[PDB]
Parts: sequence; structure tokens; C-alpha cells
Amino acid sequence: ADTIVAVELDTYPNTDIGDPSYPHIGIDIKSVRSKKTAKWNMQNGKVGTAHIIYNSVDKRLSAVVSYPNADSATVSYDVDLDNVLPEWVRVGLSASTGLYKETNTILSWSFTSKLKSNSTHETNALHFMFNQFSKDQKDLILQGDATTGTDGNLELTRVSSNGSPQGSSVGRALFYAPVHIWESSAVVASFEATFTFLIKSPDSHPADGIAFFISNIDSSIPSGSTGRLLGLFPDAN
Ligand SMILES: [Ca+2]
Ligand SMILES: [Mn+2]
Repeated sequence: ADTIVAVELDTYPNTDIGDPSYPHIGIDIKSVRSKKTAKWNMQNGKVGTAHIIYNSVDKRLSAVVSYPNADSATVSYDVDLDNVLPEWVRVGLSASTGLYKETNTILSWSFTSKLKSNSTHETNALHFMFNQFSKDQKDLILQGDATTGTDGNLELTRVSSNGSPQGSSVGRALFYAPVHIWESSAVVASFEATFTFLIKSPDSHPADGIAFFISNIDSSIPSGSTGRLLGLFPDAN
């Protein structure tokens, strides 16, 4: 029952729900079964960066993920987000673990949305940038097991005292202000997001992944969305 558009960094291959047989980046439109994927050579324990871009003229949601000293991965999907999402949304980060586990640490997150109207003074914009996260980060809405401030970072899923990731965990952080992504006088609407993340696991098979997502403003974690559902979807439809 929420509406979800997401870019997933999916670390575990669930081949019965359509994943390819390797870690991958994907574009999810109202379903965990990605509309488009690309292979991702995820590196356990290294800091990675993902970038997400869209605009209402081209109507193409694109993402790129990379690590220093490595080649990038990229995915794009043609989708008119004015037909999928409401006029006002919230934007956020989500991650989960299941039987298999990893840390889902966010070290920085930035976002910019712009609406240009046909007026003389055309520009409307929202921008935020976090390069550290406090214990009490009042402009984020934390859901589930998400916490901020441990080492100045945002830990989307549970990590024990000694730094070990926990299984069967799910958490999200959403920016506190609603974001206006369509307006009747806008001639161009666009957005960009970037986040840096550290996925580490003591295991040879980490799971489940991190996603950037855009949702209805009152979105909440679906019941039972640990593991393969990434904190985003109530089922694998
Ligand atoms: Ca998966
Ligand atoms: Mn997937």
C-alpha cells in the first residue's frame, strides 16, 4: 500500500524473485522485481558512492555506483515519475538483513530537487547535505532499527556493541521536509541524490542491500519486509 520508487544496491541474489545470479544495482518501480538491473562488483568493507539523477523532460531514472580504483556500474529506466508518484513525496534511504547479514552504514547523503516554472522568477529548490549524523538528528525521521551518531554515521540496520552486523534487521531514514516533485506551472522538474556507504560482513555471502527511495509522505516500513524486501515492499509481487 505505500508507493515506492527506488534504486537498490542489492547484495544477495534471490533468483526466485527475479534477481540475477550476482550482486546488482536495480531500478524498482512499485515492485522489488527490478525493471532494470546491471551487474555490481560489490566490495565487502570498502566505502562506495552511489548517484541517482532524473528529470521530467527526459523521464529517465538513472544511477551510477562506484568505488575508488574501480570501474563503475550504471542502470537506467524510462519512467514518467509524474505517473507513478504523488505531487509531494518524502525521500529516504532503506536497508535490511535476513538470515544473511552485513552492516548498512551511511557516511554521507545529499539531495537536490528543483522545479523551474514559466514565471519571471522561475526557480524553486530544496537541497540538503549530511556529511555527519548526530545522535539526535532532528531533520531525519528514523524508522525500524536505524540509528544515528555512532561514529558520526547513520546505521540503517542493527550493529552490536562490538561492531558485528545483526540478521533479521530493517531500518530507514527519511528527510523530515516533504519534497515537491511536480507542480502545475513547472516546465522542468529535476532531482539528484548522492550517498556514500560502507557494507561490511564477516561472511562470504552478505545480505540484503541498501536502497535510495522516494515514497508517499507518510510511508512506513511494511510488515515483514526484512531480508530480500529491503524495508521497501510488503511482498515480492
Ligand atoms: Ca536480493
Ligand atoms: Mn534485486
